[PDB]
Amino acid sequence: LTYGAPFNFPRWIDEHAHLLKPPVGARQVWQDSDFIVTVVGGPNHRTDYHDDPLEEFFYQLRGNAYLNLWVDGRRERADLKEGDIFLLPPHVRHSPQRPEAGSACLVIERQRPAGMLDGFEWYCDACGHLVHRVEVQLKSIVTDLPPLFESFYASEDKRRCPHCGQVHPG
Amino acid sequence: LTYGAPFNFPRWIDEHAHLLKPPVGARQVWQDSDFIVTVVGGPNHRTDYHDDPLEEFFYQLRGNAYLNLWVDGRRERADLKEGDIFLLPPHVRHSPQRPEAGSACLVIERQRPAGMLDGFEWYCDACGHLVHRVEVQLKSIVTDLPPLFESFYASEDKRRCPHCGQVHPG
Ligand SMILES: Nc1c(C(=O)O)ccc(Cl)c1O
Ligand SMILES: Nc1c(C(=O)O)ccc(Cl)c1O
Ligand SMILES: [Fe+2]
Ligand SMILES: [Fe+2]
Ligand SMILES: [Fe+2]
Ligand SMILES: [Fe+2]
Repeated sequence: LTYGAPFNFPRWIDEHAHLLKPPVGARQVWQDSDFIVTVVGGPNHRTDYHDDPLEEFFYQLRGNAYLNLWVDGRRERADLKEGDIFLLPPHVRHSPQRPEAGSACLVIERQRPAGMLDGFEWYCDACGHLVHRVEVQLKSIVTDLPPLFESFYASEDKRRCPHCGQVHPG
Repeated sequence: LTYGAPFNFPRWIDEHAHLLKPPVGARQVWQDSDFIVTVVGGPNHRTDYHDDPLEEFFYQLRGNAYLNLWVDGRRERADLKEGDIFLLPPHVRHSPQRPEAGSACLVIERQRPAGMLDGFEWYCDACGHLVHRVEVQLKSIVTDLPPLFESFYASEDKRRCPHCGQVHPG
């Protein structure tokens, strides 16, 4: 049993509540597994969209959240009300908004193999064009993402929309 | 959204309770997805052991169950008490026992790629030797498993232990 014995999930979540809020936001349950199993808390809003080459499973255990999506070339929104489950197909662009403190969402993903890249994207509030995209070989979510977001926020040119000139707020 | 919108999980389980009991036992949530997401009810006991080449995720939503394992060359048991989660590493032999009516376990697995086979095994109650093993390219759990189990139960030679001569009960 390389990942240990069964354990009570509500108590695990209770015990890690202080990581389930800014600034950490989320905590991985088991390390170095093929299934990446995370609990995500809140509050947290964000402007980036995720392009995951594989499926994502959501089970909104506590509180309510929602996903900003690009569904059919249009800005759409999928609500994760408390008790909801959801399977997200590969490559659907999604931007999770988690407004509530104390919320908890079970999120299950797959380790990406070598050369299968994730994308992180920003779109213009005024004209809906892609403003900036970066692709990454994601090895640890908490380690390799913050500097990416930061370099976007720090660069006016990276936030400048190539279509209408509006500088994304970051 | 090829797999539909988010939906309430407790209500889904309630609605499918009549499939969550003999003879069906279990119901897949979404079809033709990479993540195979199933809810398993009860009662059900069984004698076969599963050799899954990939990881298995368990979240025991309702009631209690347990897994007979072969952990370190010894018969062992992992309890799934109500509220427990658990990640099973690849190739750990497991035989789920689900004694309680009305229980519900969320089980998440991966679609096996071509040429990655599952194994189903029986061991002798008297000497612990492998009695019989079959490997299968598992494409649909409910379709390709019952005839396998049945052909084991129907054959005295298949149930005859090659080490001590005892005929497995089936
Ligand atoms: N969808 C998420 C979320 C989320 O939904 O907020 C947090 C962390 C990770 Cl790794 C995700 O894939
Ligand atoms: N572990 C299981 C179970 C179980 O735990 O009873 C039922 C169906 C499937 Cl497809 C599984 O992988
Ligand atoms: Fe994601
Ligand atoms: Fe623009
Ligand atoms: Fe299994
Ligand atoms: Fe034997």
